[PDB]
Amino acid sequence: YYNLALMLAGVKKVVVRFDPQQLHSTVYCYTLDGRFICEAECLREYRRRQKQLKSATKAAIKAQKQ
Amino acid sequence: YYNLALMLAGVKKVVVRFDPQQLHSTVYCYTLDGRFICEAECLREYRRRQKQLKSATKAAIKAQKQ
DNA sequence: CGTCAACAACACA
DNA sequence: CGTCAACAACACA
Repeated sequence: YYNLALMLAGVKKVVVRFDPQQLHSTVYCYTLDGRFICEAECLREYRRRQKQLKSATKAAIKAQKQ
Repeated sequence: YYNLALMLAGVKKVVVRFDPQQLHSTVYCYTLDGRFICEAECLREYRRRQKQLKSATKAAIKAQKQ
């Protein structure tokens, strides 16, 4: 996402407010302290790790139990 | 442990009967089917693995939960 | 390359 | 080599 007000004033981090249905178009940026800045226009993954971690747990746990 | 009767007849595997207090001296060998053969004279470890396995479980589990 | 033996996991009681 | 920043774990509510 992008806007001119983001480069034109003081900001490093920003909180993004959105509607899941509208993520493809318009979001609204807020400062870390809650002040509205402007809106910005738009110009299984980690579960594999979770599962692999689960197996590497269970096998090691049974092996430690015996 | 050792005995002459062990090399002098048919055996591959043997069940050892013992008294924890007498392990340093005399044990009694039995066949896999329970027949007494003779006695034999005597001529933290895995917990480190268990603990390491425990840590590698817990860290991965919290990481999968978040 | 083929077969066998053991270890590990899953299912069952 | 020194300092800083972030991530992860443990303890607390």
